[PDB]
Amino acid sequence: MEMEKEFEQIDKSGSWAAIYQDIRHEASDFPSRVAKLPKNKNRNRYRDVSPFDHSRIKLHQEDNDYINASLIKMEEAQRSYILTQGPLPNTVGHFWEMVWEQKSRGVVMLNRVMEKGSLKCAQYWPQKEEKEMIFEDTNLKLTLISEDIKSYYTVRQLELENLTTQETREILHFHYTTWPDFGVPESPASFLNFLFKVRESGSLSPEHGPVVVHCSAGIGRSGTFCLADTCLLLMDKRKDPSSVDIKKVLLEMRKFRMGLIQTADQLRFSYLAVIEGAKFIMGD
Repeated sequence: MEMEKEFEQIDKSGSWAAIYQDIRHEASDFPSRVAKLPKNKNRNRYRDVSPFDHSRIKLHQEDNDYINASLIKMEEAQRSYILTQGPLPNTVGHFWEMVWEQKSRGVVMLNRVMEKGSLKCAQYWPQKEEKEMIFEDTNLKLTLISEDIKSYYTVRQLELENLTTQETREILHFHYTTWPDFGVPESPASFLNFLFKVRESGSLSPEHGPVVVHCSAGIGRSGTFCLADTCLLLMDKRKDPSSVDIKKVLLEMRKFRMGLIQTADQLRFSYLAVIEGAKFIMGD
């Protein structure tokens, strides 16, 4: 069923809460035993948001390999993503260790450091060229190279140096700065423009490791980003674009991380973004 007609149908009958609860009922439940070990309590932001064991990213260290991060591998679309929580004061070094070890080119941030008067993640990148950051627990150096501030997003060029080997790499930081404190955006236009800027940079392409994407918990806004991207790619690849089923794609992604899409409003917004984005995919 053409999702656009599915959309109007749900909207007129006002059944978004019902659709969304069906997804919650059918979603996968896999163990998350490592996340719940006592030694990892200060590595998790939220008690009820944990990576599954089978898909968690492991840090390359013998001490403690745990980070709250998951590999979402989309086989038909040929895209992979790492979804993670916003870094905590005690996990900023782990976060950049993961970026290094997984060979990522881009980091996608969908939250502000402060929202609703409370801290939603650490200030984990440098704000001035001449004031670099050193992460002593993981032996990395991070320098701000340049910053481009636009009305709806900011893009930063960063240098990450492995101090053990003196190798350096360029990382791109894509920061969507205008998601509202409550609810979802009224129009998907600026979010889609942002997605296309990330695509154009190469950060989603198979010559690099998976993009790292986060918000505060790494499931709501972060789930909207990867769901929209994958659905649009499938519409490009298939003979019949109307065959793409957003609810089925979301359930496939929920095999790899729990809780993706946190509200019925985020589900509706994801439909809207794919419907409006398709009016470029199909050739306009």
